[PDB]
Amino acid sequence: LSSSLKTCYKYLNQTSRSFAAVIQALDGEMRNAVCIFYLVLRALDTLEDDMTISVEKKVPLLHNFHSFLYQPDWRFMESKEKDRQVLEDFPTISLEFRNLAEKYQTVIADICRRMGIGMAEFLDKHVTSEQEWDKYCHYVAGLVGIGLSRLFSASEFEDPLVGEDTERANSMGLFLQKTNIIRDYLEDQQGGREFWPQEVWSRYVKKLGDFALPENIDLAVQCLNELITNALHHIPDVITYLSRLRNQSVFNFCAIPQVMAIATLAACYNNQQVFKGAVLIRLGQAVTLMMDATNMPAVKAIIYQYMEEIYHRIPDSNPSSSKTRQIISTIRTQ
Amino acid sequence: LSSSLKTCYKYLNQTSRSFAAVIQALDGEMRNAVCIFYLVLRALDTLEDDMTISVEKKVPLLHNFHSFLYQPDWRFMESKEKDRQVLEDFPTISLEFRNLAEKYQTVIADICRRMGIGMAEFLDKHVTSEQEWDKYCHYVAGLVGIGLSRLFSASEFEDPLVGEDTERANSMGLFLQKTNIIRDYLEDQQGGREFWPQEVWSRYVKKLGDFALPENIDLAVQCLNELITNALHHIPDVITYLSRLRNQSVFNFCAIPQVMAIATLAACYNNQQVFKGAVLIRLGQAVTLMMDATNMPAVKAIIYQYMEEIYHRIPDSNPSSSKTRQIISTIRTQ
Amino acid sequence: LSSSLKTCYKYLNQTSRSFAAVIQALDGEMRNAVCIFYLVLRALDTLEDDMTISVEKKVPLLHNFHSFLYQPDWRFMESKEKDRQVLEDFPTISLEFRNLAEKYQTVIADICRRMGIGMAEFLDKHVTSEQEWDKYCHYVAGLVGIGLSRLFSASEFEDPLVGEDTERANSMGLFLQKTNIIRDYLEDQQGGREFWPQEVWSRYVKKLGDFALPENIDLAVQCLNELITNALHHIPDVITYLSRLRNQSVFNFCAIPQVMAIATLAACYNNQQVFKGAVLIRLGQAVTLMMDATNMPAVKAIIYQYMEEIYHRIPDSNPSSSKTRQIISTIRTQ
Amino acid sequence: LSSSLKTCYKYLNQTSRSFAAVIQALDGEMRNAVCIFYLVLRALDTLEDDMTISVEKKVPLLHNFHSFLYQPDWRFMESKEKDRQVLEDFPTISLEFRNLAEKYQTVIADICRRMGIGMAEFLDKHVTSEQEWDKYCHYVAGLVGIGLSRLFSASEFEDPLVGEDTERANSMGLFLQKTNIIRDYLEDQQGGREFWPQEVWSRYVKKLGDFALPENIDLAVQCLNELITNALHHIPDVITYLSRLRNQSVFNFCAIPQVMAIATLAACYNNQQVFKGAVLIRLGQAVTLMMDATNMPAVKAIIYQYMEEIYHRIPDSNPSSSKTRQIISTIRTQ
Amino acid sequence: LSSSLKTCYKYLNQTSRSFAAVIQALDGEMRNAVCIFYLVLRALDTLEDDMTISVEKKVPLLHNFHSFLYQPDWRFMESKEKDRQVLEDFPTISLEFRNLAEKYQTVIADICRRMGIGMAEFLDKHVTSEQEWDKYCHYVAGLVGIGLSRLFSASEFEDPLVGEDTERANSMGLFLQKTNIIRDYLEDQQGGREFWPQEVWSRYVKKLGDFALPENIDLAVQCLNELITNALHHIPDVITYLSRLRNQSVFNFCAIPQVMAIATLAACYNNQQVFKGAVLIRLGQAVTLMMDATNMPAVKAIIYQYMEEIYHRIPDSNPSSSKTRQIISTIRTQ
Amino acid sequence: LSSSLKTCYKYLNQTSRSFAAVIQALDGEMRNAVCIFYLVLRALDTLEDDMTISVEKKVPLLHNFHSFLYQPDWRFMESKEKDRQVLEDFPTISLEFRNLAEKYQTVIADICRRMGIGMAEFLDKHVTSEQEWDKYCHYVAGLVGIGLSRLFSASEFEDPLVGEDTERANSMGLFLQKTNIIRDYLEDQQGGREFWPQEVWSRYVKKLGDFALPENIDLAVQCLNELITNALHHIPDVITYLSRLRNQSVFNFCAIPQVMAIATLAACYNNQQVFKGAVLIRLGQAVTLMMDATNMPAVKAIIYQYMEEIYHRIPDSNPSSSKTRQIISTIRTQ
Ligand SMILES: CCCCCCCCCCCCCCC[n+]1ccn(CC(O)(P(=O)([O-])O)P(=O)(O)O)c1
Repeated sequence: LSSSLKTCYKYLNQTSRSFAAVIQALDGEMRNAVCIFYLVLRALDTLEDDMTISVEKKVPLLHNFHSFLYQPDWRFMESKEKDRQVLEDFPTISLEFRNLAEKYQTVIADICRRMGIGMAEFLDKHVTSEQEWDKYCHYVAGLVGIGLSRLFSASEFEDPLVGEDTERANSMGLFLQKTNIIRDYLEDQQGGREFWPQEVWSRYVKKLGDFALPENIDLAVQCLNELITNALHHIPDVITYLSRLRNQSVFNFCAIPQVMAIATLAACYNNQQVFKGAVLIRLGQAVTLMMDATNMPAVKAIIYQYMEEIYHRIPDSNPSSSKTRQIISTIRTQ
Repeated sequence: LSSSLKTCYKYLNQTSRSFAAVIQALDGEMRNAVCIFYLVLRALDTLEDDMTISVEKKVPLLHNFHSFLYQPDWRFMESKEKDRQVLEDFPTISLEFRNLAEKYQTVIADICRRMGIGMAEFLDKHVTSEQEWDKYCHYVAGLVGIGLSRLFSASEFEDPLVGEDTERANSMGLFLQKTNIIRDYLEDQQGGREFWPQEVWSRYVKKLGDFALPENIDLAVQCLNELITNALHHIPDVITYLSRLRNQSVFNFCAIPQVMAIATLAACYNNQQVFKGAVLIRLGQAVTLMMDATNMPAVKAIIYQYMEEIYHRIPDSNPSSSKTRQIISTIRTQ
Repeated sequence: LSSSLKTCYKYLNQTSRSFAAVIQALDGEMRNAVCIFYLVLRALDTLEDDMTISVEKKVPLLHNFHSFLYQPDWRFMESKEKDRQVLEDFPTISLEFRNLAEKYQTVIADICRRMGIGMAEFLDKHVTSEQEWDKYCHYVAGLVGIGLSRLFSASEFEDPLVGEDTERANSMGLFLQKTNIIRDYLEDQQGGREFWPQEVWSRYVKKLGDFALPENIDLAVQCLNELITNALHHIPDVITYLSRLRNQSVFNFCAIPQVMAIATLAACYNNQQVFKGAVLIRLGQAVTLMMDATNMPAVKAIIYQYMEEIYHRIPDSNPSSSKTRQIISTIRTQ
Repeated sequence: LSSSLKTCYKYLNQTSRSFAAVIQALDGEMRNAVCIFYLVLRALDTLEDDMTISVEKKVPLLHNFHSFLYQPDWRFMESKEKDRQVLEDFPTISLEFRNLAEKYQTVIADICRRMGIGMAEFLDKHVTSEQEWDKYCHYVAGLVGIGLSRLFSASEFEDPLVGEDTERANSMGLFLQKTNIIRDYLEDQQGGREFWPQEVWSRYVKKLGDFALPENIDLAVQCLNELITNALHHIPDVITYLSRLRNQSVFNFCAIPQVMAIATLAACYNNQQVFKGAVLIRLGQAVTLMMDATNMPAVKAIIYQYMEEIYHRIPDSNPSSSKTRQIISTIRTQ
Repeated sequence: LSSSLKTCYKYLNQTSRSFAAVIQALDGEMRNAVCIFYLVLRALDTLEDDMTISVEKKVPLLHNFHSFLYQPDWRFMESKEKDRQVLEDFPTISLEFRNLAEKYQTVIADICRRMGIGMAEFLDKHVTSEQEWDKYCHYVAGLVGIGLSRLFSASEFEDPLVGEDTERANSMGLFLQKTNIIRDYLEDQQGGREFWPQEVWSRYVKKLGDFALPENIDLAVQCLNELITNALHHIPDVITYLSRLRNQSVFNFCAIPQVMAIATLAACYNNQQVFKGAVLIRLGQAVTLMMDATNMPAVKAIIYQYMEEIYHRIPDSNPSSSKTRQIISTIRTQ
Repeated sequence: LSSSLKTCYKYLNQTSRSFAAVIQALDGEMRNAVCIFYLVLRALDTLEDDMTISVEKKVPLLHNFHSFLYQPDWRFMESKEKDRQVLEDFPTISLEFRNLAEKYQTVIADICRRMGIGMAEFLDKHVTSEQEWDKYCHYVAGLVGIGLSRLFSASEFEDPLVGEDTERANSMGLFLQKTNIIRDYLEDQQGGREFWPQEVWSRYVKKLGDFALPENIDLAVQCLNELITNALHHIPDVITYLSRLRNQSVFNFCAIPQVMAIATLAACYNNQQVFKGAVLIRLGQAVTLMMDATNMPAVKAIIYQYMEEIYHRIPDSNPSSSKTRQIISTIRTQ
C-alpha cells in the first residue's frame, strides 16, 4: 500500500493520543476519509493557535486553507507549535486527501472553508455573549460534527437523515467543545488565551484571570457551574443523534467522545480543582462499569448515571442551582 | 411536559441507585411503566419497613395499598423513613400511575395487592424453613420479577413467554433477594432484623446473633456457605430467563443486577469478612475483564466464571462442600 | 444429564481455568463439540509434554492417538503430568466423543491424526528456522484454529467460508502459540524445554539458556523484541478472520484469547522481567475501559491501542526497531 | 458529481447495452470501479479489433495501454470502430480511473498490462490446440473474471477467497467466452475471424469455413457438440465461484451472465441453426420462469435444468456423446 | 375469522386489480392495517371523484371523513361511482378499522384528515404551477406514502427511520400519482377533469383539451415529455427510500408499484398513443428476464434499464431533451 | 465420486422431470438423502402401478419393500413398466441408501413400510368417499411429505417443528397429489385407472369413464370444479408449512412444486380441455412477472393472484360456486 497513507496514520497516532484507535476502527471508506479529515483539521487548528503568526499574515492562510488542499506543493515551514509536522509535510496529507472519493473531498473542503471564515473572524475578538460562544463553538467544532455526519450519509453507512440534520450534528460538536473549554480554563489562562464567555465571567469578576486568584475561588466555582449548566443543554440532541446511528463502528466513534465529555463535566462540577491543576476523572459507579459505550441503551444509562452525580451535588447556595436541576430534569423525562 | 412526570423521575433518581439509570434507558412505554412501578413499590416498601407504624396501622396499609393507587387524594404523612417523600406526595405518583395504559395498571395493581398480603403476613414472624424463605423472597422480590416480566410482554417489546413463565421470573427475584439477605447479615443484625432461615441457622447456633461473635466464626461460615449453595440453585432459571430476552434495553436492565449478585455470592463464599462487616467484591479474571453484561453469551461466560471462583474455594471440610459442587456441576453441564 | 458428560465438563474446568467459561457459552451443538475437542487435545498435549515417556514409546502414542478415540477401553496410566486425569479416564472422554454428531467427530479425528504426526516429528529435534517455528506452531496450535473453524461451519452457526479459509484460521493459532512460547521462556528453561527458534537466538548467545543470566539481559531483550516483531505479523489475518464471524458466542470465544494474547505481547515487549519471572499485565486508557471485546469495531480499537503501546516504547537502538515500526504501521493503515 | 464521471457512465450505457444496468446496481465503491474497468477494457478491445491499424502501431499500443492510464493527455484519434469515442476521449476515462482508490487502480492496471500481452500475441495466429483455446480465452475473458474478483474482495463486499482463487475466477471467464465464440461461429466467418480451435475442427474439415457449406453439416454439428462439451467442463468451477458470493448486487452481476451463457449452450446443442444464423435464447420449463437467478439454490436448479435439457438431446450417433454424458454426470453428482 | 374482515378482503380484491395480492402478503399486523387503510382511501377517493355531488356538500364530507371512521352507522348511499359499495357498507369497513391497534388507527385517521383538507382545497381550483401539482399530489398520493411508512415503523417490521423520512416517503407517492395523471390524459379528458399543470400545457395550447385534437399531436407530445421529465426527478428519492427497507413483504409492496410506474413512464415517453387511449406495457429484455422486483439490486437494474429506453428515444427536437438527459444522467451517475 | 451414486442421480434425472433440479440444489446431506428417497419411492411406485404383476404376488412385494433396502441382492426383473430400470438395478440404489446416515435411513425405511401397507390395501378397491380420497393420497403422497419433512429436521437445516407437524406435511402431499389426479383424469382413464372419488362423481354420472364422452362435457367440468374446490382447502396449510422454513434450498424445493400445482389448478378450473387433452400453464402477470417463487411474501402474492384468477371465472350456476367462493375468501382473510 501507499507509504504516504502510512505516514498519515503515523501522524494521526502522533496527534490523537485518544481517538486514533477508534478512527482506525471505522469500516471501509470512512476510515481514511476520517483520518485525513482529522489531519487537515489538525493542520488548520495548528495555524489558528500559532501565536508567532501575526493576524494579518494568518487570516489569508485560514481563508485559503480549503484551497491549499488542491495545491500539491503547499506546506508551512514557519510554525512553532507542537504538531507543526502536519503543516511542514502537508503535501503528504493533501495527496491522500485528493485520493479520497470526490464526494468526500467536497464535504471536507466545504467544512474547511467555513471553518476558516469563522476562525479568522474570531482572531481579533474574544467571546462575549453565550450566543457568540455558540457561534465560535460552531466554527471550531460544530462544523466538524456536521462534516462527519455528511460523510456518514455520503458513504451510506448511516441513514441520509444523519447528514441532513445539521442542528443535531452541530450539537455533538458544541457539547465537546464547551466541555474542553470549561476543563481547560487554567491551562488556557497560563497560555494567554480566553474562551469563557465574557458576559458570563464579567458578572463574577472583572478579569477572567481572576479565577486563578484563590481569593475568588468561590466566585470561580459558581461561574464554572453556570457554564457546565449551559453545556448540559446539548445532551438531548446528543442522545437523539446517537439514537439514529446503525453502524457499529460509527456508533463507537461518535459515542465514546460524548461519554468522556459528560464524565468530564461531572468531575468538574462544583470542583475547585478546575482552578488549581488537572481534574482526574472520578471513575466508576457499580452499574456504569458493568457496561460500555457500544449500544444505545447502555450509553443512555451511562449518561443518566453521570447526570445524577451532578444533580445529587447541586448546592442550594449556587446561583444556578435551579437552572441546573431544571435541565437535568428535562433530560431525564425526555 | 407533565410536571408530575418530571417529579416522578426526580424521586426515581432520589430513591433508586441500582435501577434509576437502567430504568430511564428502557424503550418506549416500558420506561414510564417501570419508573412508576418502582415508585409504587418503593412506597409500599417504606411502609413495610417503618417500625414507627404500629402493626394495627400497618396491616391495613399493606392490604389496601393497591387501591390507594386509585384514590386521587390518598397519601401518608406519618412515615419517619428516609424515602417518606414518595408517601407524602403519593398523589403525584398515583396520578401518573392512572395515566398508564390500562394493561400496565392491571399488572402493577395486581402485584402491589399480592405483595401487600404477603408482607402483612410476615410482620409478626421470622423465616423458619427454607420453604418459608422462598415464600418470603417471593413476596418481596419474586413478585417484582414477575411484574416486570408481565410488563415487558404487555408492552410487546418481549415475547408473551416472558410474562407467562412466572417461575423463571420468580427465580430472578429470589436470586437477588437471597444474595442481599446473605450479604447483609451483619448490617441487619445491628438493625434488629433477621432474615436468615431459622431452620438452617439453628443447626449452628442458638441465636442468629451469635454469628457476630468471634468464637462462632467457623460455624457462621458453614451456615454462610450452605445458604449460598441454596441461592446457587436459581442460576439455571436465571440463565433460561435472560436467554429469552430480545430487547437490548430490557436485557441490560435484567442482566446487570443478576451478574452483580453472582459476583457478590462469589466474593462472600467461605469468607469470614461477611460477619465482620461489608465484603468487598474482588475483581474478576482476565476473561471477565474482557467483556461486559450486554450480550447473552458474554453474560453466560461471566456467570460461569464466577461459579468457578466459588468451586475453586470449596474446602473438603465444609459440611456443604458436596452439595455446592453438585449444583455447580449441574449448572456447567446444562 | 449424562454422568459421563457431567464428568467431561468437570475435566474441562479442571484443565482450562480460563477458556472453560467461553466454551460453555457457545450456542447449541458447538458447546459439547468444543468441550470434547478441548479435552482430547489436552490429552494429546499431555502425552507430548510428558518427558518420563521415551521417544520410541511416545511416537506410536502420538501417531495413533486419533484411533484411540474409537477404542472404548483405551486409557494411559503412566503419565506423571498434572492433567494426567484426562488420560487415565479417557474412556469417559472418547465415549462422549463418539456421541457427537459424525460431522464433528470427523473434523476432530482428522485434526488429532495430523497433529500427532506433527508432534512426533519435533520430538527429537528443536526448532531451527523461523519457518520451522511456523511449522511447529501450525501442528500444535494452527490445526486447532483450523479444526475449530470447521466445527463452527459444520454446525451452521458460522458461514461455510469460515471453515474453508484455513490460512487465517491457522494464523489465529500461530499467534496464540508464539505469544505463549515467548512469554513462557523462563518457565520452559526451568523445565528443560526449548521453543524459541535457534536460527534466531543463536545470533545473540551460544545457548538459549544464557538469556537467563543477568549479564545477557540486554541481548535477551533484543531477541525478545525480534520474536515479538515476528508474532505481530499474524495480526492482519487475525483481524480478517474475526471480521468474518457472525455468531456472538463464536465471536466471543475467538476474540478474547486473541486480545489477551495481544495484551501479553504488549506487556512483554522490551521488558526485562520476561527473563526473571512473570509479567504483570497493566491496562490502558478510557477507550479501553469504555468498550469491551464483544464487537468487531471495539476489538479493532483495543488491538490498535495495544499496538501504539508497543510502538511508543520502541527503542531506536533495538536491532528490530524498524521492522517493529513497519509491521505496526501496516496494521494501523491497512 | 463530476462532469467526467457522468460522461463515463454515458459511455458505459453507449457501449454496454446489456449490462450498464447491473453494473450501475453494484453497491458503493464497486460501482465506479467496475464502470471504469469496463470502459478501459472497452477501449483496449476497440484497439485490438480495429483492423485499420498497422500491426506495428498496434502491438505497442496494446502493450503500453496499461500505462496510458497514468498519462492524463493520452488518446487515440485514428480509430474507425463504432466505439471510437472511448479512445478519442480516453483522458476523461483515465481521469476517473485515477480517482479510484489505489487498490482498485493497481488491480485494473495489472489486468490491462497482462491482457495487452495476450492480445498482441494472438493478433496474427488463430487458435490451434484446445490448450491454446484456454490460453486465448484467459487473455480476453479469464483475466477480466480474475480482475473483477480482486476488485470484489478489495472492496470487502466479498470474502478474501473470491479474489485469491484465480482458477475459479478464470473459469467464469472461459465459460462465457467459449460460449459466445461457439454461438458466434457464422458471424465470425462472415467477418474473417476464426476462433474455433483448429486441432478440433481440422478433424472434421480442411477449412473452418466449410462448416457453413451445407454438405458438411453433419460434421459441423459434430464439431459444435464437441466444443459445447468442452465448455461444459467449466460449470463445476462456475457453481463453486457463485456459491462463495454473499453480496446481492455482486451476485446478480455474476450470475445473470453465467445463466444466460448456460442457456445459450443448451439452445445451440445439436442445433443446425448455428451454421445458418444466430440462435434464439430459448425459454425453458415452467420453472426458471418461476425461479430467478437471485439466490444460489435457484441458480443451481436452473443450471441443472439446462444440463438435463442437453443430456436428453444427446444422440448415440455423435462421437462426443460419451464425453458429453460423462461431464454432465460429474456436474450433477458433484 | 370475522365475516366483516372477510367482506373487507372481498372489497379489497374488487377495488384493487393488481395490488390486493401484495397487500395480502404483508407480514403480521400490516396485513389488515393496509387492507383497511386501502379501503378507507378508496371510499374517500370515491367521494372526491363523484361529480353528481354538490361541491358545497362534498367539502364537508371530505373535511369530516376522518371522523366518520368513528361513527359506526355512517355510510353514503347517494354516490354513483363503480366502487360505491365501500361507501354504502362503510360501517363494515370502519368496524374493522376500529379493531386495528390504537397506534395504526392514529396514523390512518391523521392522514385521512389532512388528506380531506387538501382535496377540498382543490375542488374549485385547477393545477396551475408545478409546485401546486406537487401540493395536490402530496394530498392525494404523497400522504398515502407517509402513512404507510408510519404504519411500517409502528408495526416495528421496519426501522423507526423509515417512518421519519417523510420527504422520501412523499416522493414515492408523487412519482406514482404524476405517472397515472400523465398516462390517464384521455380518460380524465373524456371525464371533464383536468390534472396536468396549467403553467405547463398552456405554453403549448390554449385549452388543455387541445392535445386531444389530432392536429396538435406534436405540441401534445412535447408537453408530455416535459411532464415525464418532471416525474423522473423523483427516482433518486424512490431508490433511496426502497434501499432503506429491511422487511421482505414490505419491500415487495413498495417496489412493485414503483417499477410499474417507471415501466409506464417509459412506454409513454415521446409516444402519441397517450392521447389516443391507454398505452400498453410492452417489455424490456435479457438482463430483465433474469430478475424480478424482489431485491434492491434487481429493482435498480430494472429502473436503470427503463431509464435507458427513455434516454434512447429522446428526440433531438424536443424542447426538454436537455433536461431529460440531465436528470437521467444524474440518476445514472449518482 | 461413486460410480453407483453417479448412476443414482442419473436415474433421478430420468425419473423426475419435476424434482431433479431442485433436489440436486439441496444443501449438504439433504441432497443424497432426498435423491435416494425419491429413487426408492420411484421403485415402489413402479411395483404398485405395474398391472402385469398379479395382485397375489404384488401384495408381498409392497409389504416387504421396506425390507428390500437391506438386501444388497434384491431386484425385480419381471417389470414391464417404463421406469423398470430402477427395479432391475435396485441394488445400485439400495447400495447408496445404505451409505446414508442412520437417521436418514430410519425415515426412508419407515415411510416405505407404511407406504407399502396403504398401497396394497387399495389394490382391490377404488376411492369411494372424499375421506377415502384423503387416505389414498396420504399413503402415496402425504407420507412422502411427512418423510421429507422429517429428513429436513434430521439434517438440522430446518427446526424439529417441520418434521413434528405431520398434519401440515400431509397437506403438502395431498395438495400435489389431488392436483395431479385432477389433471391426469383422461390419461388415467385411458390407462384403465380411476382415482376420482365415487361419492363425488356418481352424483353427476353413472360411471367415472363417462366424463371422457363428449356429451358429458358440462357435467364433467362441474365435477372438476367441485374437486378443485376440495383441493384448495389444503392451501392454508401449504402456506403455513412454507412460511416456517428457513433454509433457502429447502424452501425452493418445497415452494416451487406447490406454486406449480396451484398454477395448474388455476389453469384447470372450469376448463373443458381437462377432458380432451392436457392443460398448459398460463402463469405470470405484470405484477408477478416482477417476482419468482423463492421468498415467502412473493409466494403468497403468487398464490393469491392464482386464487383470484379462479374466483373471477366462477360460474354463478356452478353447483359448487358457493363453496369455491368460501374457501377462496378464507384464504384471502387468513
Ligand atoms: C415438502 C413437500 C413434499 C411434497 C411431496 C410430494 C410427493 C408427491 C408424490 C411423489 C412420490 C415420488 C414419486 C417419484 C416417481 N414419480 C412418480 C410420478 N412421477 C412423475 C414425474 O416423473 P416427477 O413429477 O418428476 O416425479 P413427471 O416429470 O412425469 O411429472 C415420478
